[PDB]
Amino acid sequence: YGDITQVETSGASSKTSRQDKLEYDGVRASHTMAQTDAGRMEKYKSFINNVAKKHVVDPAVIAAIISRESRAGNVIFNTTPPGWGDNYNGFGLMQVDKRYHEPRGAWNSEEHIDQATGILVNFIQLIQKKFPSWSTEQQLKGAIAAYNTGDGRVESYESVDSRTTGKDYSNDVVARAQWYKKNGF
Repeated sequence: YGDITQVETSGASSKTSRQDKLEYDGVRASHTMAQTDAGRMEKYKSFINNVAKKHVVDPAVIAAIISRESRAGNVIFNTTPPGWGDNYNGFGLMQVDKRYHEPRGAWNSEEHIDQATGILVNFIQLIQKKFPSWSTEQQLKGAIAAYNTGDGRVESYESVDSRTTGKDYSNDVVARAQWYKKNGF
């Protein structure tokens, strides 16, 4: 579905980077946030690899979404019931939005990861349809934006993140994925 190492990215916005108490922004900040979450990410290795196998999606991209959405469970583990964000609209490691699908599995489960990754594959399919002449890597970035904001609010490649949370959702997730790809977890 597109080589993650070839997607262009400006990383995290200043807003997103400040929330992590970082003095810098951009791709360096995305690398730091991915790194911070890498130890927790190890817990989900078997699930991430299985799901990546089934869907033909780079595990680094799954790990990047898990890091962006819940910091590998660190910001969601202690809700009642556990696993919720936004507040009580997003569920699980990858924050499946309950308004659009029934959230399946335990919050930290393989079935949850499988659903959330299938949802992303849905968006790849829709972005491929909407922008058939975009490059395969451009399509992948648009799909990641649409996971956050809906394909209805991905309007151009240059403004792909303009209507996302932090105005940097796909740029940040992409740079985190490039970090996990290079470094592993």
